Amino acid sequence: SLLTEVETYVLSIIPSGPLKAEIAQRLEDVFAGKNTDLEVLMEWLKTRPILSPLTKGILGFVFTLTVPSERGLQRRRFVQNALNGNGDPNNMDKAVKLYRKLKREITFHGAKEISLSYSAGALASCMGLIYNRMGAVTTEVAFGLVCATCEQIADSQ
Amino acid sequence: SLLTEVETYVLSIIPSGPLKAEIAQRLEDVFAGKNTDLEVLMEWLKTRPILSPLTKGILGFVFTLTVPSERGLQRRRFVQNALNGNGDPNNMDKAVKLYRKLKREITFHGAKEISLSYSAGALASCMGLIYNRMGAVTTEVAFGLVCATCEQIADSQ
Amino acid sequence: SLLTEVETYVLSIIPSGPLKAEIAQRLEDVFAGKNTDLEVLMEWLKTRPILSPLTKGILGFVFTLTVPSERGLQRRRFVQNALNGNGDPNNMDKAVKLYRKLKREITFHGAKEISLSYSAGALASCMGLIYNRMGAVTTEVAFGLVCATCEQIADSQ
Amino acid sequence: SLLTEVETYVLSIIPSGPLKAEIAQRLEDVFAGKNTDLEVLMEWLKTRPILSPLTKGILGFVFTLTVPSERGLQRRRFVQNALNGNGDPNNMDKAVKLYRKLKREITFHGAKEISLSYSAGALASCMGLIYNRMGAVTTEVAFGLVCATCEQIADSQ
Amino acid sequence: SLLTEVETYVLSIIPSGPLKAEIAQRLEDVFAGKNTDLEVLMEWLKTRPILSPLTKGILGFVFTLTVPSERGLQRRRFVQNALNGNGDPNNMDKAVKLYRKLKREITFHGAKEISLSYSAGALASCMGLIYNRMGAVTTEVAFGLVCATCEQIADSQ
Amino acid sequence: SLLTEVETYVLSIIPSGPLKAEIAQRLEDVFAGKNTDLEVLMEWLKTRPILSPLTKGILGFVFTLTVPSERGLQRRRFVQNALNGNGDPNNMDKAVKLYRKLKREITFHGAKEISLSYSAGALASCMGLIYNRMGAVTTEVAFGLVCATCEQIADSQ
Repeated sequence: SLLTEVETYVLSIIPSGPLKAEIAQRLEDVFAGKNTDLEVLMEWLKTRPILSPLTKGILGFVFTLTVPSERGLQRRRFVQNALNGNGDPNNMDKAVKLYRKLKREITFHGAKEISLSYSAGALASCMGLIYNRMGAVTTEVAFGLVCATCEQIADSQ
Repeated sequence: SLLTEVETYVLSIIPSGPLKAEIAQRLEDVFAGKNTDLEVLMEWLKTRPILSPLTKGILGFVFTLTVPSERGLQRRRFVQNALNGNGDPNNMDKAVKLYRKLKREITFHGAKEISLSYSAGALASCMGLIYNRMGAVTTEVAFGLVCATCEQIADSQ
Repeated sequence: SLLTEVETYVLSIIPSGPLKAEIAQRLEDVFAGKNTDLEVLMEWLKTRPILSPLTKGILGFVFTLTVPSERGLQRRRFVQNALNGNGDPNNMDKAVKLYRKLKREITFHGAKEISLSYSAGALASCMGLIYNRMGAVTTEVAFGLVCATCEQIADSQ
Repeated sequence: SLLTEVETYVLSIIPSGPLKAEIAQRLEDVFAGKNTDLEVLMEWLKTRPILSPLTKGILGFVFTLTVPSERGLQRRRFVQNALNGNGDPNNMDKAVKLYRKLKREITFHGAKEISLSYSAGALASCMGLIYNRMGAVTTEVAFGLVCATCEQIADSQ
Repeated sequence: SLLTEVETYVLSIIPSGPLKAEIAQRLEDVFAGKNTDLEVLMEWLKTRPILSPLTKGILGFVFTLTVPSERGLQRRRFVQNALNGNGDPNNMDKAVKLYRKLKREITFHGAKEISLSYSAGALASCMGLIYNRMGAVTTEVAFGLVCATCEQIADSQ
Repeated sequence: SLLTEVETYVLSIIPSGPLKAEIAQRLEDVFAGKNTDLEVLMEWLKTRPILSPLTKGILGFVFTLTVPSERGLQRRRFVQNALNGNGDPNNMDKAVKLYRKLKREITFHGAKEISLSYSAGALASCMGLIYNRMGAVTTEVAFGLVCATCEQIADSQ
């Protein structure tokens, strides 16, 4: 089950506490098709205390991927900044190269496999690149990048 | 049973969840002769969240094949784009060659056998080619291409 | 039993489903002398969804053979096209040669035996040739050609 | 049993693995009269990975010999090249001389006996010569050349 | 069994550890016909830590030989460099001479026997020469060169 | 097992205590592919108390060799100084000569054998030379130099 892989990977980087429970429920609802309103979800995310900016960027990215329900919605600066990590030459260089590989992919595992060859910083940078143009890659490839990013992150701790 | 082969192959590339169940039921009805209205089905497909564009193109292609019930209906750009994959020299080259072989076929297995020699990308590209001119090949050959495409895809994961 | 051979051969190329059942019943009635109205049957055939053009041509050919009940009826373009396969040099060449052999035959098995030496494409092409002039051969020879054509077809799958 | 000799000789030059099993089955079917479609078989052969070009040429040659089922089919460049070995003066000279001896033969063993006096390279070259004009020699002589070629090859390893 | 010889020779030069296990599995799959995607495999190879460049060149060469599945794929500079060893007059001279002998060969053992008369450095240099034009020799000869190269290498330790 | 040889040689020059245990674990992880971040490891090394500068240079050299994970990373002055030993004519002269021999090598044992003919001071000096241009020699040769250096050192005590 693909969506259960995303969910498990994403939750893995969130520290334990009541906030996590709330993130587990919202993720479950979005991945269940239980409607959703991007605008509302994002405000919520953007305002949660104790959540690392990066983790908000990863969640914001995931909610933007699924539950499109955008309707001309603009990109959230708070997602772009946490993803672009805001500065760090090099890593950005690796991000561009990964972005080029992912563009040739179509599947979740294919994207996930090649992505696992980069560090969390570059992976996050690459997510920031895709976020600028979500339609650059397929939804399955994007999801593959998300997990890898989360895998490398949880491994950092 | 031919139609059960298509159904099993097509469902295999859809990730688990309530959406799949809904796809399983619609496919069952179309393959049961339970009437159907292409126009309605396609709008539905075109608007499902979490379904990969490619998978919509494969489904859109299948619904166009069976349940003709078209009535002068035009080709759905959302099917053509997801199939033509939109860009990728080479693969398209293999697609043309496959298209030439399928044109000489008449049966499901014959078409399926030779098709299994190409990659998912080329197979999908070939489906895009047939979609432009559905009458290029027989319905059985087209169905053979669908399965192979699905087989190679599920094998990608 | 001759007519049971035709029936079994013809049904063998039709995929399973409720439509087949309906074809099994109509064939049974025609072969039972249960009257019939060519005009009505053909409209029905011509309008069935999911039936391959070829299979309609083979059925249309059989219904034209038996249950004459024509009454000056013209040839159905939808039968001629599905049979003539509409284009394919060569195969047509073999069709002509077969047509020449069948003209010397009088029996079902004689016609069936020599016919089994050609491919489905040529056999179908030959049926198209006979369809232009049904009286070219005897009804038993025509029936022999039908089975062989069906035998070679079901063997293609 | 002649055909069992060809089969054993041909398989002897194919390295072990699942591909061999598939070659063993197809050879068995062709030599069993189980119909066959040259065009289909050849595409398959032409596209198998890990099979040495030469071995494809030998198989392509054998399938062309038996299961004629050609129908005006042209010679496969991929068979001619692997056989003509594509360049090598001398050896070609021996090939011509062998070709002259085989033309006087009629039987399998006669052809096989004299053929065993040449090297694999010349034998393969000679097969290439016959392939240009299959009707140059009798089918039994051709089969004799195939085995010898295979015998000398397996002896090379 | 030829392919088991390649596998055993290739693994022999890889030091023990979990990485070897992963190489053993991928080699097994490629040699089993289990599809494969050259592009993907190579990226993987190119990015493995602790693998000596040379060993990557030997593996890259083997994967290029089998599982063609190239599709117009270009030569990997990381394979050419590790093979051409990048500089070393003389040895290159022996490589050219070996290249000339292998061109006259057709079998695995023939190529392997004569190859075993050169040192690992020259053998590797010769592999680099073939890599520039894979079609210079037959697949069996190439495989013979691979083993010898591996034999001489493992003997160096 | 190559990597176990490096590990045993490297640990042999570290005096007993809890610090060694920590070095044993980090070396084990790096040699296990357990990711790693050169930048982090080096800071750690650079800041350990009681470790002789030389031993840090040898470790820094090893971590730079494996777990490349550099990404444009610059050479660590603290590694260069401990290796170049910072001054000592002569020995440096032997280092250059060894550097010239190693450049002709490709394997671990070959490099290790010839290296064992020099003293620890020259060997260390030679490591300093390679460190300036890591790509001067193959990874296996470099590893051979490391052990010899460690062998000669532990023999000094």
